[PDB]
Amino acid sequence: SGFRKMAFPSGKVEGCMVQVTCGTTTLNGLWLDDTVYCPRHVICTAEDMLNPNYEDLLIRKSNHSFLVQAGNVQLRVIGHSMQNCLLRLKVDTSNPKTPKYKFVRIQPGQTFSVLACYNGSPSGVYQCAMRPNHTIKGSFLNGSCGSVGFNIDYDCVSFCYMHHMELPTGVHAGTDLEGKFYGPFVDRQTAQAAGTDTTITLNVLAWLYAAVINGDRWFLNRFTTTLNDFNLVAMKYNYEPLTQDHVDILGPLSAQTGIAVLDMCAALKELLQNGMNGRTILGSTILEDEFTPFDVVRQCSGVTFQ
Amino acid sequence: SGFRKMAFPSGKVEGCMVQVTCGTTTLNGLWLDDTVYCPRHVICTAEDMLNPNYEDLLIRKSNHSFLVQAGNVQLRVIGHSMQNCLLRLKVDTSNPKTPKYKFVRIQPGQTFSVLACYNGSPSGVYQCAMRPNHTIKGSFLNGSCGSVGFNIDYDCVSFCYMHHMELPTGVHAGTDLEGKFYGPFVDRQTAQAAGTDTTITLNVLAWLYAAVINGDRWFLNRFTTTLNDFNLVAMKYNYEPLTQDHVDILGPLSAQTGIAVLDMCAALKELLQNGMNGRTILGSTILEDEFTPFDVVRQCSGVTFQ
Ligand SMILES: *[C@@H](CC(=O)C1CC1)[C@H](C[C@@H]1CCNC1=O)NC(=O)[C@H](CC(C)C)NC(=O)[C@@H](NC(=O)OCc1ccccc1)[C@@H](C)OC(C)(C)C
Ligand SMILES: *[C@@H](CC(=O)C1CC1)[C@H](C[C@@H]1CCNC1=O)NC(=O)[C@H](CC(C)C)NC(=O)[C@@H](NC(=O)OCc1ccccc1)[C@@H](C)OC(C)(C)C
Repeated sequence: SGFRKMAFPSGKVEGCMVQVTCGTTTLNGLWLDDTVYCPRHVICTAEDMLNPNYEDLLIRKSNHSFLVQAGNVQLRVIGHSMQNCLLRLKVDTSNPKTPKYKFVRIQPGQTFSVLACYNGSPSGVYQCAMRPNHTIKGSFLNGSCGSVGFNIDYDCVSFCYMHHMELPTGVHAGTDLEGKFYGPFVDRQTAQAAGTDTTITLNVLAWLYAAVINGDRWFLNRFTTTLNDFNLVAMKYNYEPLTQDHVDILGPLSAQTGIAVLDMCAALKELLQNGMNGRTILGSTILEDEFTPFDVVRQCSGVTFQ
Repeated sequence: SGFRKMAFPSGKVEGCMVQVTCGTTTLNGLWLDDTVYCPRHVICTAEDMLNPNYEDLLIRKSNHSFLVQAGNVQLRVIGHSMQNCLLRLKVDTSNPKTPKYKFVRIQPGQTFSVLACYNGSPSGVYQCAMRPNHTIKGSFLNGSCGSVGFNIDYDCVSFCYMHHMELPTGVHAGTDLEGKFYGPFVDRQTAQAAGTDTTITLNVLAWLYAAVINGDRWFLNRFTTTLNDFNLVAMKYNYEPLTQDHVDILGPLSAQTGIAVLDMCAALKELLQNGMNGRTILGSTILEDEFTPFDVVRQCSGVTFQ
């Protein structure tokens, strides 16, 4: 049946994207009810980006220093304030397309869909995992700030990321919708680097369960392992240590496939030690770590192909 | 800056998805203006699926044999007809969310976004390439028929695929929006198999150009090749032969990077013969073939990182 990195349908979010301009700096904003949220660096000219004092830069602006465009319609700002690294612009019109929503701060290892936008116009959508080192491997160019990440449950959009910057290694950093950065990053152009990353063990196990649900068992073996012995191997291959909470989370997948978690761990230990021997799992020649246990349950059949 | 398999924002398509029921069989349909399009097998009970005579099955139905639901609203069908493998149901209401659109028959090697749907409700979106053997590697479960594939240009949606079936290897087959299948497949449950597939050479070259635009040149070499000598290597590695039309298509990417197409082919020949030596290109340990030259231009910067 297939397994793909699948994003949530983006319609409910497309109707919330607008363009925000301050002076000659322009980026995207998120319009919910009567507020527009956007990265605070929209108040910077290129020369202010190295060491901006945002409090000092913002006090010098008025409501009319901001131009907000929703399609071809201008939205008048009637208030503004700074919340951590975002600006909250109160506008005169409430967005009629506002979906049911909430703001959530996602945890490392969790995934979400990103709606890449430029000039307030959505251009593409893809799924990202929040890496253990708090960056995402996205695809963003100049003008993409203010693009958001989100998950959808029933018809409720949980926004969890707003885009602010790229680091030297080509990876990306940003904030939750309260303006607090994920990671130790700051919205300034002083030198910064992503810390060392690690493979998301829980997700790799979830994806091996997805491969068994879809009919493949070639990588299993007759062995088992203790949590500790598995972690000695994880440390060597730069995998996050497995915890009892992770074993408990994998309970439903384990039940649907009849494979004990520690037995699946013994399969993973053997794949780490011996390689894949030129074989593939769910079409991949490497161990995938950007699918959570929830992503597997969302996408795979609830009936294993025995 | 990143490179991801990026789908088009799905909002314009979500507003067109509805549910279609005939008897106890239910699948998704596409509602544009006053017509609903859906796979014709919606008229089959499970026992009719092995060898249905659709003309005979359909003449036995009336307009009220069909129940069409758009959200919580029932749409009355006032006409119906069969067009190849689809049914066209005329309904009493014109879809107010109909986007500007056209129907296109995509060619092998080209890509599109799929909006997976169940019970008329969109559940996920991802990018697919039409394989040389006319199948796609999607992710579809029971109830997903009628889901569509599309590309968006400006604000025009070009629909190009409607989903009908899965083959033994886990891959998928369907039709264009005139109901004609891509490939030699038929919408019946008699044994069928996907023919042998091939790697899409043009796309692999495009993706190597994307890697150079994004700043990486490790895989280049000082050699060149003729089209013929390259094709002798392509035949051995089950790659499609490169043609002069393919070289011409790669002209803009070649100009943006200053790398002649046949010199990039010489780089590809060396990667095929020697492997990647434990290295990655755009994060991948294998040669990716699901990005077209158009997909690279759409997503990468128009300025190479020299
Ligand atoms: C969004 C901004 C906008 O859309 C409009 C201007 C307001 C972008 C997104 C980047 C662009 C390329 N890909 C992206 O994701 N934001 C920014 O330009 C950032 C602005 C700050 C004011 C927050 N800057 C970067 O993303 C910047 N990063 C950076 O300076 O990091 C710290 C640092 C590391 C090493 C050496 C010096 C500083 C990027 C542009 O610069 C490179 C050189 C690191 C890629
Ligand atoms: C959509 C149908 C609907 O959503 C509602 C019922 C009307 C599905 C989608 C499949 C389900 C699993 N993944 C998918 O993409 N369509 C169908 O069920 C197909 C119906 C025909 C009437 C067109 N059947 C298949 O997709 C069927 N394929 C098939 O029979 O192929 C030919 C064949 C090959 C080998 C041996 C015998 C026949 C699938 C269900 O069967 C398996 C066994 C090949 C997966």
